[PDB]
Amino acid sequence: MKLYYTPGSCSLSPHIVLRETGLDFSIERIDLRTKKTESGKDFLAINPKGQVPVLQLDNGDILTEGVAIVQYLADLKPDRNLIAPPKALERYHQIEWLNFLASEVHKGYSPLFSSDTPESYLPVVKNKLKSKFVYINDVLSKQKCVCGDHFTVADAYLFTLSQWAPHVALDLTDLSHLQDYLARIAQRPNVHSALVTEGLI
Amino acid sequence: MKLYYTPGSCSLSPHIVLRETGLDFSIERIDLRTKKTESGKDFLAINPKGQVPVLQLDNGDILTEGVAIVQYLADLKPDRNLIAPPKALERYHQIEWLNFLASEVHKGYSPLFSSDTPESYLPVVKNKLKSKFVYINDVLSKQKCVCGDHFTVADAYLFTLSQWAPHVALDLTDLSHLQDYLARIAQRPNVHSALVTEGLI
Ligand SMILES: *SC[C@H](NC(=O)CC[C@H](N)C(=O)O)C(=O)NCC(=O)O
Ligand SMILES: *SC[C@H](NC(=O)CC[C@H](N)C(=O)O)C(=O)NCC(=O)O
Repeated sequence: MKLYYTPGSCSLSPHIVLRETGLDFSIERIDLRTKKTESGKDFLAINPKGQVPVLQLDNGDILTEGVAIVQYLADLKPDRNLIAPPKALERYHQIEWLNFLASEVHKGYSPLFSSDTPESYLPVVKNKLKSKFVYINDVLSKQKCVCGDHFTVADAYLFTLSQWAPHVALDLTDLSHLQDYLARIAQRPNVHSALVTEGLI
Repeated sequence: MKLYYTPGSCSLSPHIVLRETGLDFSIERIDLRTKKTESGKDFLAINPKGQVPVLQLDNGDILTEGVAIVQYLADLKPDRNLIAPPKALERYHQIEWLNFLASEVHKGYSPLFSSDTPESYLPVVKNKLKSKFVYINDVLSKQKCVCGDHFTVADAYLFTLSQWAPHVALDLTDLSHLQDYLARIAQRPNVHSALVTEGLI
Protein backbone atom coordinates (compact mmCIF):
# COMPACT_ATOMS: atom_id res chain seq x y z
CA MET A 1 0.00 0.00 0.00
CA LYS A 2 1.73 3.13 -1.22
CA LEU A 3 0.67 6.71 -0.66
CA TYR A 4 1.73 9.33 -3.19
CA TYR A 5 2.09 12.59 -1.32
CA THR A 6 3.57 16.09 -1.20
CA PRO A 7 4.66 17.53 2.21
CA GLY A 8 1.98 19.60 3.93
CA SER A 9 -0.53 19.07 1.12
CA CYS A 10 -4.05 17.66 1.34
CA SER A 11 -2.33 14.25 1.23
CA LEU A 12 -1.51 14.73 4.92
CA SER A 13 -5.10 13.66 5.66
CA PRO A 14 -4.78 10.09 4.32
CA HIS A 15 -1.28 10.01 5.82
CA ILE A 16 -2.65 10.64 9.32
CA VAL A 17 -5.40 8.04 8.74
CA LEU A 18 -2.88 5.42 7.58
CA ARG A 19 -1.00 5.75 10.89
CA GLU A 20 -4.19 5.84 12.99
CA THR A 21 -5.30 2.52 11.47
CA GLY A 22 -1.90 0.90 11.98
CA LEU A 23 -1.75 -0.50 8.46
CA ASP A 24 1.44 -1.47 6.67
CA PHE A 25 2.24 1.32 4.19
CA SER A 26 4.96 3.19 2.30
CA ILE A 27 4.99 6.79 1.05
CA GLU A 28 6.49 8.32 -2.10
CA ARG A 29 7.01 12.06 -2.52
CA ILE A 30 5.59 13.65 -5.66
CA ASP A 31 6.88 16.86 -7.24
CA LEU A 32 3.78 18.81 -8.31
CA ARG A 33 5.82 21.12 -10.54
CA THR A 34 7.41 18.48 -12.77
CA LYS A 35 4.73 15.86 -12.06
CA LYS A 36 7.42 13.27 -11.35
CA THR A 37 7.75 10.84 -8.45
CA GLU A 38 10.86 11.07 -6.27
CA SER A 39 11.94 7.90 -8.03
CA GLY A 40 11.83 9.68 -11.40
CA LYS A 41 8.64 8.19 -12.89
CA ASP A 42 5.95 10.10 -14.76
CA PHE A 43 3.13 10.78 -12.28
CA LEU A 44 0.59 11.51 -15.04
CA ALA A 45 0.78 7.81 -15.95
CA ILE A 46 -0.25 6.97 -12.38
CA ASN A 47 -2.90 9.68 -11.97
CA PRO A 48 -4.00 11.48 -15.20
CA LYS A 49 -5.61 14.17 -13.03
CA GLY A 50 -2.10 15.07 -11.82
CA GLN A 51 -2.87 15.58 -8.11
CA VAL A 52 -2.23 14.09 -4.68
CA PRO A 53 -3.25 12.10 -2.71
CA VAL A 54 -3.21 8.88 -4.67
CA LEU A 55 -3.29 5.46 -3.06
CA GLN A 56 -1.82 2.40 -4.71
CA LEU A 57 -3.42 -0.76 -3.37
CA ASP A 58 -1.49 -3.99 -2.89
CA ASN A 59 -3.40 -5.55 -5.83
CA GLY A 60 -2.15 -2.77 -8.07
CA ASP A 61 -5.38 -0.77 -8.25
CA ILE A 62 -5.18 3.03 -8.01
CA LEU A 63 -7.48 5.17 -5.86
CA THR A 64 -7.76 8.95 -6.19
CA GLU A 65 -9.68 11.64 -4.29
CA GLY A 66 -8.92 11.98 -0.61
CA VAL A 67 -12.49 11.44 0.58
CA ALA A 68 -12.54 8.08 -1.23
CA ILE A 69 -9.09 7.09 0.08
CA VAL A 70 -9.78 7.76 3.77
CA GLN A 71 -13.07 5.87 3.64
CA TYR A 72 -11.40 2.84 2.04
CA LEU A 73 -8.70 2.92 4.75
CA ALA A 74 -10.96 3.35 7.77
CA ASP A 75 -13.29 0.62 6.44
CA LEU A 76 -10.37 -1.84 6.64
CA LYS A 77 -10.09 -1.47 10.41
CA PRO A 78 -13.67 -1.22 11.80
CA ASP A 79 -12.32 -1.66 15.35
CA ARG A 80 -10.57 1.73 15.20
CA ASN A 81 -13.87 3.63 14.90
CA LEU A 82 -12.57 6.10 12.34
CA ILE A 83 -15.87 5.83 10.39
CA ALA A 84 -19.26 4.40 11.36
CA PRO A 85 -20.40 1.05 9.89
CA PRO A 86 -21.82 1.19 6.34
CA LYS A 87 -25.56 1.89 6.10
CA ALA A 88 -25.57 3.32 9.63
CA LEU A 89 -27.06 6.81 9.97
CA GLU A 90 -23.88 8.12 11.62
CA ARG A 91 -22.00 7.01 8.50
CA TYR A 92 -24.05 9.26 6.20
CA HIS A 93 -23.51 12.27 8.45
CA GLN A 94 -19.78 11.60 8.25
CA ILE A 95 -19.98 11.30 4.46
CA GLU A 96 -21.94 14.57 4.63
CA TRP A 97 -19.08 16.28 6.51
CA LEU A 98 -16.40 14.79 4.28
CA ASN A 99 -18.24 16.34 1.34
CA PHE A 100 -18.65 19.68 3.08
CA LEU A 101 -14.90 19.83 3.76
CA ALA A 102 -13.97 18.71 0.23
CA SER A 103 -16.23 21.04 -1.76
CA GLU A 104 -16.78 24.08 0.49
CA VAL A 105 -13.52 24.32 2.44
CA HIS A 106 -10.82 22.52 0.48
CA LYS A 107 -11.96 23.86 -2.90
CA GLY A 108 -12.52 27.24 -1.24
CA TYR A 109 -8.75 27.55 -0.78
CA SER A 110 -7.98 26.95 -4.46
CA PRO A 111 -8.20 30.50 -5.73
CA LEU A 112 -5.89 31.59 -2.89
CA PHE A 113 -3.17 29.29 -4.18
CA SER A 114 -3.59 30.26 -7.83
CA SER A 115 -1.38 32.86 -9.49
CA ASP A 116 -4.09 33.71 -12.05
CA THR A 117 -6.44 35.10 -9.39
CA PRO A 118 -7.23 38.84 -9.50
CA GLU A 119 -5.78 40.52 -6.39
CA SER A 120 -9.13 42.31 -6.12
CA TYR A 121 -10.96 38.98 -5.81
CA LEU A 122 -8.75 37.57 -3.03
CA PRO A 123 -10.57 39.52 -0.27
CA VAL A 124 -13.90 38.13 -1.49
CA VAL A 125 -12.61 34.56 -1.60
CA LYS A 126 -11.04 34.79 1.88
CA ASN A 127 -14.30 35.99 3.40
CA LYS A 128 -16.33 33.20 1.80
CA LEU A 129 -13.81 30.76 3.36
CA LYS A 130 -13.87 32.28 6.82
CA SER A 131 -17.66 32.03 6.90
CA LYS A 132 -17.08 28.29 6.44
CA PHE A 133 -14.69 28.00 9.40
CA VAL A 134 -17.05 30.17 11.49
CA TYR A 135 -19.72 27.53 10.91
CA ILE A 136 -17.26 24.79 11.89
CA ASN A 137 -16.29 26.76 15.00
CA ASP A 138 -19.93 27.05 16.12
CA VAL A 139 -20.32 23.27 15.74
CA LEU A 140 -17.16 22.62 17.82
CA SER A 141 -18.64 24.62 20.69
CA LYS A 142 -21.06 21.83 21.70
CA GLN A 143 -18.98 18.76 20.81
CA LYS A 144 -15.38 17.52 20.89
CA CYS A 145 -15.01 16.60 17.20
CA VAL A 146 -16.66 17.63 13.90
CA CYS A 147 -18.89 14.57 13.60
CA GLY A 148 -19.35 13.69 17.25
CA ASP A 149 -17.52 12.73 20.43
CA HIS A 150 -14.67 10.69 18.91
CA PHE A 151 -11.87 11.17 16.35
CA THR A 152 -12.89 10.22 12.80
CA VAL A 153 -11.43 10.53 9.30
CA ALA A 154 -13.23 13.88 8.96
CA ASP A 155 -11.13 15.25 11.83
CA ALA A 156 -7.92 14.21 10.06
CA TYR A 157 -9.19 16.15 7.05
CA LEU A 158 -10.10 19.31 8.97
CA PHE A 159 -6.74 19.44 10.81
CA THR A 160 -5.09 19.23 7.40
CA LEU A 161 -7.18 22.06 5.89
CA SER A 162 -6.67 24.27 8.95
CA GLN A 163 -2.88 24.05 8.57
CA TRP A 164 -2.94 26.13 5.36
CA ALA A 165 -4.64 29.11 6.95
CA PRO A 166 -1.39 30.95 7.86
CA HIS A 167 0.16 30.45 4.40
CA VAL A 168 -2.62 32.47 2.76
CA ALA A 169 -3.04 35.05 5.53
CA LEU A 170 -6.42 33.71 6.62
CA ASP A 171 -6.95 34.57 10.30
CA LEU A 172 -8.68 31.87 12.38
CA THR A 173 -7.33 32.95 15.78
CA ASP A 174 -10.70 34.42 16.84
CA LEU A 175 -12.19 30.93 16.55
CA SER A 176 -11.29 29.63 19.99
CA HIS A 177 -13.29 26.41 19.75
CA LEU A 178 -11.45 25.57 16.54
CA GLN A 179 -8.11 26.63 18.06
CA ASP A 180 -8.57 24.35 21.11
CA TYR A 181 -9.67 21.49 18.89
CA LEU A 182 -6.62 21.90 16.64
CA ALA A 183 -4.28 21.91 19.64
CA ARG A 184 -5.88 18.67 20.85
CA ILE A 185 -5.69 16.90 17.47
CA ALA A 186 -2.02 17.88 17.16
CA GLN A 187 -0.97 16.10 20.36
CA ARG A 188 -2.15 12.73 19.07
CA PRO A 189 0.88 10.44 18.63
CA ASN A 190 -0.18 9.29 15.13
CA VAL A 191 -0.84 12.86 13.98
CA HIS A 192 2.37 14.22 15.49
CA SER A 193 4.39 11.43 13.93
CA ALA A 194 2.81 12.21 10.52
CA LEU A 195 3.93 15.83 10.76
CA VAL A 196 7.46 14.82 11.77
CA THR A 197 7.78 12.34 8.88
CA GLU A 198 6.71 15.05 6.42
CA GLY A 199 9.17 17.71 7.49
CA LEU A 200 6.75 19.92 9.42
CA ILE A 201 7.92 20.02 13.04
CA MET B 1 -39.27 11.31 2.80
CA LYS B 2 -39.25 14.87 1.56
CA LEU B 3 -36.81 16.44 -0.86
CA TYR B 4 -36.22 20.19 -0.67
CA TYR B 5 -35.40 21.36 -4.16
CA THR B 6 -35.19 24.24 -6.63
CA PRO B 7 -36.04 23.60 -10.33
CA GLY B 8 -33.02 22.75 -12.47
CA SER B 9 -30.61 23.04 -9.54
CA CYS B 10 -28.15 20.46 -8.27
CA SER B 11 -31.15 19.00 -6.40
CA LEU B 12 -32.20 17.41 -9.69
CA SER B 13 -29.61 14.70 -9.01
CA PRO B 14 -31.24 13.28 -5.86
CA HIS B 15 -34.61 13.83 -7.58
CA ILE B 16 -33.63 11.52 -10.43
CA VAL B 17 -32.26 8.96 -7.95
CA LEU B 18 -35.47 9.02 -5.87
CA ARG B 19 -37.48 8.03 -8.97
CA GLU B 20 -34.93 5.42 -10.11
CA THR B 21 -35.18 3.68 -6.73
CA GLY B 22 -38.98 3.76 -6.73
CA LEU B 23 -39.21 5.03 -3.17
CA ASP B 24 -42.19 6.87 -1.74
CA PHE B 25 -41.31 10.59 -1.61
CA SER B 26 -42.61 14.16 -1.76
CA ILE B 27 -40.88 17.31 -2.97
CA GLU B 28 -41.06 20.91 -1.72
CA ARG B 29 -39.81 23.86 -3.73
CA ILE B 30 -37.40 26.23 -2.02
CA ASP B 31 -36.90 29.88 -2.95
CA LEU B 32 -33.14 30.49 -2.78
CA ARG B 33 -33.60 34.27 -2.80
CA THR B 34 -35.84 34.57 0.27
CA LYS B 35 -34.71 31.24 1.75
CA LYS B 36 -38.34 30.25 2.31
CA THR B 37 -40.12 27.00 1.48
CA GLU B 38 -43.10 27.17 -0.88
CA SER B 39 -45.20 26.59 2.23
CA GLY B 40 -43.80 29.79 3.78
CA LYS B 41 -41.42 28.34 6.38
CA ASP B 42 -37.91 29.59 7.14
CA PHE B 43 -35.49 27.32 5.27
CA LEU B 44 -32.51 28.40 7.40
CA ALA B 45 -34.15 26.59 10.32
CA ILE B 46 -34.14 23.40 8.24
CA ASN B 47 -30.67 23.80 6.71
CA PRO B 48 -28.42 26.50 8.32
CA LYS B 49 -26.14 26.26 5.28
CA GLY B 50 -29.04 27.62 3.20
CA GLN B 51 -28.69 25.36 0.14
CA VAL B 52 -30.42 22.56 -1.74
CA PRO B 53 -30.68 19.59 -1.88
CA VAL B 54 -31.83 18.67 1.60
CA LEU B 55 -33.50 15.37 2.42
CA GLN B 56 -35.89 15.00 5.31
CA LEU B 57 -36.06 11.39 6.46
CA ASP B 58 -39.25 9.77 7.74
CA ASN B 59 -37.81 9.73 11.28
CA GLY B 60 -37.37 13.48 11.12
CA ASP B 61 -33.60 13.53 10.59
CA ILE B 62 -32.15 15.98 8.07
CA LEU B 63 -29.48 15.10 5.48
CA THR B 64 -27.54 17.69 3.50
CA GLU B 65 -24.93 17.47 0.72
CA GLY B 66 -26.00 15.79 -2.49
CA VAL B 67 -23.26 13.16 -2.47
CA ALA B 68 -24.43 12.02 0.98
CA ILE B 69 -28.11 12.04 -0.02
CA VAL B 70 -27.75 9.94 -3.17
CA GLN B 71 -25.65 7.35 -1.36
CA TYR B 72 -28.21 7.04 1.43
CA LEU B 73 -30.97 6.59 -1.18
CA ALA B 74 -29.24 4.04 -3.40
CA ASP B 75 -28.17 2.05 -0.33
CA LEU B 76 -31.86 1.56 0.52
CA LYS B 77 -32.51 -0.38 -2.68
CA PRO B 78 -29.45 -2.62 -3.30
CA ASP B 79 -31.35 -4.49 -6.02
CA ARG B 80 -31.40 -1.40 -8.26
CA ASN B 81 -27.60 -1.38 -8.62
CA LEU B 82 -27.30 2.39 -8.35
CA ILE B 83 -24.19 1.97 -6.11
CA ALA B 84 -21.96 -1.03 -5.43
CA PRO B 85 -22.19 -2.83 -2.07
CA PRO B 86 -20.34 -1.18 0.85
CA LYS B 87 -16.68 -2.18 1.25
CA ALA B 88 -16.58 -3.39 -2.36
CA LEU B 89 -13.78 -1.94 -4.50
CA GLU B 90 -16.27 -0.71 -7.10
CA ARG B 91 -17.96 1.28 -4.33
CA TYR B 92 -14.82 3.30 -3.56
CA HIS B 93 -14.31 4.15 -7.23
CA GLN B 94 -17.88 5.43 -7.29
CA ILE B 95 -17.26 7.47 -4.14
CA GLU B 96 -14.12 8.68 -5.92
CA TRP B 97 -16.19 9.91 -8.90
CA LEU B 98 -18.90 11.44 -6.72
CA ASN B 99 -16.13 13.47 -5.06
CA PHE B 100 -14.58 14.45 -8.38
CA LEU B 101 -17.94 15.74 -9.62
CA ALA B 102 -18.72 17.55 -6.36
CA SER B 103 -15.40 19.35 -5.85
CA GLU B 104 -13.92 19.76 -9.34
CA VAL B 105 -17.00 20.13 -11.56
CA HIS B 106 -19.88 21.29 -9.40
CA LYS B 107 -17.77 23.76 -7.41
CA GLY B 108 -16.07 24.73 -10.65
CA TYR B 109 -19.34 26.29 -11.83
CA SER B 110 -19.74 28.47 -8.73
CA PRO B 111 -17.79 31.52 -9.87
CA LEU B 112 -19.78 31.49 -13.12
CA PHE B 113 -23.02 31.92 -11.18
CA SER B 114 -21.68 34.62 -8.86
CA SER B 115 -22.24 38.31 -9.53
CA ASP B 116 -19.09 39.27 -7.59
CA THR B 117 -16.79 37.57 -10.11
CA PRO B 118 -14.44 39.77 -12.16
CA GLU B 119 -15.45 39.60 -15.83
CA SER B 120 -11.74 39.18 -16.55
CA TYR B 121 -11.62 36.00 -14.48
CA LEU B 122 -14.61 34.32 -16.16
CA PRO B 123 -12.56 33.14 -19.18
CA VAL B 124 -10.03 31.53 -16.82
CA VAL B 125 -12.73 29.78 -14.79
CA LYS B 126 -14.54 28.49 -17.89
CA ASN B 127 -11.34 26.95 -19.26
CA LYS B 128 -10.52 25.20 -15.98
CA LEU B 129 -14.05 23.71 -16.14
CA LYS B 130 -13.85 22.57 -19.74
CA SER B 131 -10.61 20.73 -19.00
CA LYS B 132 -12.70 18.78 -16.48
CA PHE B 133 -15.38 17.80 -19.00
CA VAL B 134 -12.65 16.95 -21.54
CA TYR B 135 -11.35 14.39 -19.05
CA ILE B 136 -14.89 13.04 -18.55
CA ASN B 137 -15.33 12.87 -22.33
CA ASP B 138 -12.16 10.79 -22.76
CA VAL B 139 -13.42 8.37 -20.11
CA LEU B 140 -16.81 8.01 -21.85
CA SER B 141 -15.05 6.95 -25.06
CA LYS B 142 -14.27 3.45 -23.73
CA GLN B 143 -17.33 2.84 -21.53
CA LYS B 144 -21.07 3.51 -21.45
CA CYS B 145 -21.25 5.33 -18.08
CA VAL B 146 -18.84 7.32 -15.87
CA CYS B 147 -18.17 4.51 -13.40
CA GLY B 148 -18.69 1.48 -15.62
CA ASP B 149 -21.20 -0.30 -17.83
CA HIS B 150 -24.40 0.51 -15.89
CA PHE B 151 -26.28 3.59 -14.65
CA THR B 152 -25.27 4.69 -11.15
CA VAL B 153 -25.90 7.67 -8.88
CA ALA B 154 -22.78 9.34 -10.34
CA ASP B 155 -24.49 9.39 -13.76
CA ALA B 156 -27.52 11.16 -12.29
CA TYR B 157 -25.10 13.74 -10.92
CA LEU B 158 -23.19 14.27 -14.17
CA PHE B 159 -26.38 14.67 -16.25
CA THR B 160 -27.43 17.34 -13.75
CA LEU B 161 -24.12 19.24 -13.94
CA SER B 162 -24.06 19.05 -17.75
CA GLN B 163 -27.47 20.77 -17.96
CA TRP B 164 -26.03 24.09 -16.72
CA ALA B 165 -23.45 24.36 -19.48
CA PRO B 166 -25.66 26.42 -21.85
CA HIS B 167 -26.74 28.87 -19.11
CA VAL B 168 -23.14 30.03 -18.60
CA ALA B 169 -22.06 29.86 -22.24
CA LEU B 170 -19.81 26.85 -21.70
CA ASP B 171 -19.50 24.94 -24.99
CA LEU B 172 -19.47 21.14 -24.68
CA THR B 173 -20.70 20.35 -28.21
CA ASP B 174 -17.22 19.23 -29.35
CA LEU B 175 -17.38 16.44 -26.76
CA SER B 176 -19.27 13.87 -28.79
CA HIS B 177 -18.86 11.01 -26.31
CA LEU B 178 -20.39 13.21 -23.62
CA GLN B 179 -23.11 14.42 -26.00
CA ASP B 180 -24.15 10.85 -26.92
CA TYR B 181 -24.10 9.84 -23.26
CA LEU B 182 -26.29 12.80 -22.29
CA ALA B 183 -28.80 11.97 -25.02
CA ARG B 184 -28.99 8.39 -23.72
CA ILE B 185 -29.42 9.37 -20.06
CA ALA B 186 -32.21 11.79 -21.02
CA GLN B 187 -34.40 9.10 -22.60
CA ARG B 188 -34.63 7.15 -19.36
CA PRO B 189 -38.26 7.21 -18.14
CA ASN B 190 -37.29 8.13 -14.54
CA VAL B 191 -34.98 10.91 -15.72
CA HIS B 192 -37.45 12.28 -18.26
CA SER B 193 -40.23 12.25 -15.68
CA ALA B 194 -37.97 14.18 -13.25
CA LEU B 195 -37.42 16.91 -15.82
CA VAL B 196 -41.14 17.15 -16.58
CA THR B 197 -42.07 17.40 -12.89
CA GLU B 198 -39.58 20.24 -12.45
CA GLY B 199 -40.75 22.43 -15.29
CA LEU B 200 -37.94 21.66 -17.73
CA ILE B 201 -39.46 20.02 -20.81
S1 LIG C 1 -4.01 19.57 -1.97
C1 LIG C 1 -3.02 19.25 -3.45
C2 LIG C 1 -3.85 19.17 -4.72
N1 LIG C 1 -4.84 18.10 -4.62
C3 LIG C 1 -6.14 18.30 -4.83
O1 LIG C 1 -6.61 19.40 -5.08
C4 LIG C 1 -7.04 17.08 -4.72
C5 LIG C 1 -8.46 17.36 -5.20
C6 LIG C 1 -9.38 16.14 -5.15
N2 LIG C 1 -10.76 16.52 -5.56
C7 LIG C 1 -9.35 15.54 -3.75
O2 LIG C 1 -8.42 14.77 -3.47
O3 LIG C 1 -10.26 15.85 -2.95
C8 LIG C 1 -2.95 18.87 -5.88
O4 LIG C 1 -2.25 17.86 -5.88
N3 LIG C 1 -2.94 19.75 -6.87
C9 LIG C 1 -2.11 19.50 -8.04
C10 LIG C 1 -1.37 20.74 -8.49
O5 LIG C 1 -0.74 20.69 -9.56
O6 LIG C 1 -1.42 21.75 -7.75
S1 LIG D 1 -26.71 23.75 -6.78
C1 LIG D 1 -27.53 24.87 -5.62
C2 LIG D 1 -26.65 25.23 -4.44
N1 LIG D 1 -26.27 24.03 -3.69
C3 LIG D 1 -25.01 23.73 -3.42
O1 LIG D 1 -24.07 24.41 -3.81
C4 LIG D 1 -24.76 22.48 -2.61
C5 LIG D 1 -23.32 22.35 -2.14
C6 LIG D 1 -23.06 21.10 -1.29
N2 LIG D 1 -21.61 21.00 -0.97
C7 LIG D 1 -23.54 19.86 -2.02
O2 LIG D 1 -24.75 19.57 -1.94
O3 LIG D 1 -22.71 19.19 -2.65
C8 LIG D 1 -27.42 26.14 -3.51
O4 LIG D 1 -28.48 25.77 -3.03
N3 LIG D 1 -26.89 27.32 -3.27
C9 LIG D 1 -27.57 28.23 -2.37
C10 LIG D 1 -27.62 29.65 -2.90
O5 LIG D 1 -28.04 30.55 -2.15
O6 LIG D 1 -27.22 29.85 -4.07
